[PDB]
Amino acid sequence: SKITYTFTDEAPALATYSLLPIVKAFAASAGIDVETSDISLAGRILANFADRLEADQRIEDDLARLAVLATSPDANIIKLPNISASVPQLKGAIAELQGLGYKVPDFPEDPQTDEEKEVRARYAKILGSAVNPVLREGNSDRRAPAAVKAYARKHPHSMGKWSMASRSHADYMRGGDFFSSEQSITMAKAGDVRIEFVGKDGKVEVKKQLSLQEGEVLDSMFMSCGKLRDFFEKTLQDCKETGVMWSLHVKATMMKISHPIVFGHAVSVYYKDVFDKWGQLFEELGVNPNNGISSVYDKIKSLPASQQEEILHDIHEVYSHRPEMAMVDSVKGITNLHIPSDVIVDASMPAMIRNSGQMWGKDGKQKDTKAVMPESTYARIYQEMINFCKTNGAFDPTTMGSVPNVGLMAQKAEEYGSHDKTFEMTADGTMRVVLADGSVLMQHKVETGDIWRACQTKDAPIRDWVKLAVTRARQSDTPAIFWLDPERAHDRELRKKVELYLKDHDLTGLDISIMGYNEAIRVSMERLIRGKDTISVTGNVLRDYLTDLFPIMELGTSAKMLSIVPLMAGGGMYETGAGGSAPKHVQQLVEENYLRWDSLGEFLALAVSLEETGIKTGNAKAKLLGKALDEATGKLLDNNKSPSRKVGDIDNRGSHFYLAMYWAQALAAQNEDAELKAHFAPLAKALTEQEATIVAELNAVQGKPAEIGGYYRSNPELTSKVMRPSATFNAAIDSLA
Ligand SMILES: NC(=O)c1ccc[n+]([C@@H]2O[C@H](COP(=O)([O-])OP(=O)(O)OC[C@H]3O[C@@H](n4cnc5c(N)ncnc54)[C@H](OP(=O)(O)O)[C@@H]3O)[C@@H](O)[C@H]2O)c1
Ligand SMILES: O=C(O)CCC(=O)C(=O)O
Repeated sequence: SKITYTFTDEAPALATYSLLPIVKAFAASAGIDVETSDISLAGRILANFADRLEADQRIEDDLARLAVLATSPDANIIKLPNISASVPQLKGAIAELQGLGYKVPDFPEDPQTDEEKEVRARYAKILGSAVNPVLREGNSDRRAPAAVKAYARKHPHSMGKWSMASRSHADYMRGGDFFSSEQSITMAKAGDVRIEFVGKDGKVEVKKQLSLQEGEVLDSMFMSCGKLRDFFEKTLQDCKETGVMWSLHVKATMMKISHPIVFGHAVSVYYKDVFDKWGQLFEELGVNPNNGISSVYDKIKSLPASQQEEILHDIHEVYSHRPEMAMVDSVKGITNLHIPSDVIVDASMPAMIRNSGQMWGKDGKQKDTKAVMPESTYARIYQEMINFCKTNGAFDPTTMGSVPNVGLMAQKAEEYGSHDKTFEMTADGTMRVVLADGSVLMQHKVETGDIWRACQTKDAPIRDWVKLAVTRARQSDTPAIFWLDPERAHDRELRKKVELYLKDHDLTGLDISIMGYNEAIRVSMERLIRGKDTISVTGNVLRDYLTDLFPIMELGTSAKMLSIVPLMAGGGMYETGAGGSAPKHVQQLVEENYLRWDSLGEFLALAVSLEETGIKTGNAKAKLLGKALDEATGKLLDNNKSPSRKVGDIDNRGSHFYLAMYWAQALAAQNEDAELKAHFAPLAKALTEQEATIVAELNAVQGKPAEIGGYYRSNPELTSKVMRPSATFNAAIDSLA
């Protein structure tokens, strides 16, 4: 009676086959119903194309149901990481469902007819981050629990040594990006607004109309595609002169519209010699550089070997005139520019800094790198961290402090809801935003090919943000900084509200300040290295970047964080860490039947999820399920029963067993409730005694390839046997309820 559990993609999906059955049994002992909501990428494709499925094979639209549940005050969701698909990934999902019999329409890369444009629009809703903006209806409280830090200090993860002579650096545009042109206003009263275009010849197009609440913040900006292509050529030339490897770090997944244009311009510029010679044949075949260089590799298959061989050689000649670039997989030849979703800035840049500031090249060796991030707004903080490591060495998890995050995200704050307000200018002219009484609010001169966009942030999420920041500052006794850039128009609007709403709360004994981004990360890092903590209070995007960046230094992986979402209706969402769906863990499983995914983020969320039920439902026992799990996670940390990444020990599957065994024990041991004490004694010691052959039956699989049938919609019977192979263990768990 209250817990919704999320079935997602890739590695967390496989973890859930082993872990969810154990959760359902234990939870049942407190009279708790544990629902499964399918928000996977293939599951969402079926849910939106019901009209193309036989009624018997239709499925229920779980995202829509989960989106309504998030607005109810009874919500209790456990949210595991899920895909934000690029176009290549969507094309792969469609192709797998089609080969299973579902007649779902192909993705229309060029839609000419009106019926083609409606299939495109239906698919557009499924692309990108379709889940998180719909679920996140409170702000974000993300922090490392004390026990997790204690574990990291006793068992430090590897950290690459940093040389003061390193040549690695981050490069970003100086002029010509969003940072350069940003404008922002705050509405004094509710009202309508119009997004207008006035060309040079004088033609007017009313792009969109919007209704905004009273205290609503609205921003406006554009990027010059001319200066972008210019920038790309300069970064490539510089790498060629200096001998340092080129790399690209954007967020083409979440930034559905803008960053593929950026990604595609990087491709056009990099392989410019190929696109210049074969421009017409490529436009004929429909190659789209916004999908990566893979687009060319794919579409030339329909051509004759004589002529495609001519193209494979002209690409080789680009790689001899351009600088070396980073590799996603050196063995298979998969490049940084291959598909847009491989290298995602928030995961990739912490990986590089942790690895001595280096990435892998053509030869399989790591080397110094220029990390290209065209947009200046959030690029600059990585430069401050790169220089800090050059000067002070690599971070030390043994003595390090902590940087938690309180994050503004409710109701699609800032850049997250901006995709319906984003256009690629088709002519020279100006873009403006007018009050409908004619008053011009914001204005930009633009040129053909440039990207223009606007963003909305509402006053209620902001009040909740400031309030959550003050609470955390009091609850721990730790200074907090609002990262607001004084040269950003949007951040100046935010600062008026923050300065105002801080006065609505009692600041006695509290250290709260406001700084631009570079000063804040510098102050945070200077405190960090002296063993002290700082809370970062940031907007929506920095919430993402920093809860990847600092946790990977401190803990080795994002997945070992608490991530609590107090929903504004009164409920709660508990995300299983601050990481992603670890697609590389899938390659290892299909190939040699080891899953290194660490489910600690799940255990941590679950224990908070059960205490929430206890409080809201006054379910005394379910509250005890919680602290028995805290103990359960405690002994897993204390006894280092997490997965190692060596193929002769326990993996993800074995770790769940060890969690179940101490969770059973701590309940068989306690005397607080004689019901549950007797309830879990038959399972407790049964798991204990049989421990060695459970582990042997788990570990007996390693080595052998695992044929789960499919990737995006794997075969459930097949997949479930691959993940629950200790038939000894299964009936111990089956025979609980
Ligand atoms: N739903 C969400 O809230 C969310 C958040 C972020 C990303 N994503 C999505 O997830 C997908 C992949 O993201 P990504 O490739 O950018 O990076 P990622 O999933 O964050 O992880 C990349 C690396 O992080 C490490 N890692 C992450 N979780 C781990 C865990 N539980 N245990 C051990 N190591 C872990 C792994 O390192 P090793 O190789 O060293 O083992 C992995 O290769 C994308 O499709 C993206 O859209 C979703
Ligand atoms: O990682 C986060 O916290 C945000 C994830 C995200 O931005 C997305 O892809 O939707």
